[PDB]
Amino acid sequence: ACTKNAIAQTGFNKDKYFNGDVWYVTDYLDLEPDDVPKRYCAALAAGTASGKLKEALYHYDPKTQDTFYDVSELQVESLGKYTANFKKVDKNGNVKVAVTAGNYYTFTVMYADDSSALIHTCLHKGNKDRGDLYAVLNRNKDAAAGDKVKSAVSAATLEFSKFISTKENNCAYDNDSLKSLLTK
Ligand code: HEM
Repeated sequence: ACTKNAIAQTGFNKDKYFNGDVWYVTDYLDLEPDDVPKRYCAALAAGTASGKLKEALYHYDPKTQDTFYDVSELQVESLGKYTANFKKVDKNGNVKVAVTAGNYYTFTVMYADDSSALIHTCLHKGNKDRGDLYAVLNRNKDAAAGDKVKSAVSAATLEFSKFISTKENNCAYDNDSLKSLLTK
């Protein structure tokens, strides 16, 4: 189960974060052992569509090739802290698994600037016991983590040396699909 109440960035700028552009995961930290594969790739687009906060997600396992997309409408708990009911879609936005109660993730933006972010997410899905996940994001694919986000990791009392890099996986990203999905 998840164990952390992540604190959102003071003065979080929602319009900048939810601007329709893509964020690449560059490094991640799962608190539960073996909760996720050690080699993985992920990215998301966050934006507004007709006034609603939306995210589109992309997951890619660079070994098994397992690939999936999700779209969510986000509901506000407080500034920088959201609850998202996800639907699994193909890259075109065609629904493969409908939204269902109990299938949701929370999402807290702990730090963000115009090129980087630190987030926490707690995934709830079916009958699987899942733990907290932290992710360092960048606007640029595979960018090395800068001093601002690394300092934020420290300030959150986390050790960046424990984060797993995604940058050395042979991963490709369909940023056009992610952007398009925001409306789906
Ligand atoms: C590199 C970082 C990440 C890794 C390694 C990772 C890993 C995984 C894995 C292995 C699954 C499939 C679990 C299963 O169904 O058995 C999964 C599902 C999921 N993850 Fe992630 N994830 C990452 C980042 C994220 C982020 C940043 C978010 C939210 C913004 C997120 C949200 C979700 C959601 C909503 C599902 C279920 C989707 C569905 O079943 O339709 N993940 N993740």
